[PDB]
Amino acid sequence: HPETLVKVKDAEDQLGGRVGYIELDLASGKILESFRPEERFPMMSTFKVLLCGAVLSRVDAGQEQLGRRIHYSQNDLVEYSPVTEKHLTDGMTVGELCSAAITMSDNTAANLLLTTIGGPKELTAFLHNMGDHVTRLDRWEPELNEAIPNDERDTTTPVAMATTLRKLLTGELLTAASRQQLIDWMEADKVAGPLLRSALPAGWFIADKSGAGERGSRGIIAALGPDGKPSRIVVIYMTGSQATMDERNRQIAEIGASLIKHW
Ligand SMILES: [Ca+2]
Repeated sequence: HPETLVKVKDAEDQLGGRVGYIELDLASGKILESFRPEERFPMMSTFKVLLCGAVLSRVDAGQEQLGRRIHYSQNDLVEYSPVTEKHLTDGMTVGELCSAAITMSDNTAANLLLTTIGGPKELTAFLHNMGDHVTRLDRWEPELNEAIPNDERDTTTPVAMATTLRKLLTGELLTAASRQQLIDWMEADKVAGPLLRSALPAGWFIADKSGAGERGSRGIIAALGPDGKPSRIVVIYMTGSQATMDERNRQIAEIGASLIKHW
């Protein structure tokens, strides 16, 4: 809707820097609206939905096991690890690790999962394998949220991310069981309050994952819809701004309020 596009362009002037936007029909895959659709933005924690996508994929192939118990040391714990910092002696399962990464953006969990598959380039090779020759993860947490200007490392484009998420959520890549699991994790997202969720009305469904970076980087990928079912995929990204994480949060919630108003 033209109005939401006007509000995205307004968000950019307000925040400074760059804002990327795309709205996609879940069933058709049709692009409804867009802004800087083919430009690169640092992925940030949003990549974790792609990681667990890769992981579930190996489970589906009988190569991985969600119940498999992984162990780690205190040197594995990097910044921000609400869950993993609790289970140093326990260990955690691939499942619980994926649950931590998506529902809590646990950075250490994400690192552990990355190891199970061989790291950044392996995740990228997964992306490349499924038709996404644009998205790329190069580093680990937390260096990947660095978002240096004009650095194509750990970046994606709105359209690239949006269509990849769609393939993961609805395609024939992942079994039904795994497609359900991945969206269950995203619906159980607990660290994305002041974004799309804060504009979402009662009755509406939302499965999402947010991200925060340096240099005012901020992002979110979501599957949302009314009537308790998802029907569109929304992807928002921003970086290069000096505005605080609130003025950024507020601009995302507003973009959200607008996509809902002109549904
Ligand atoms: Ca502008």
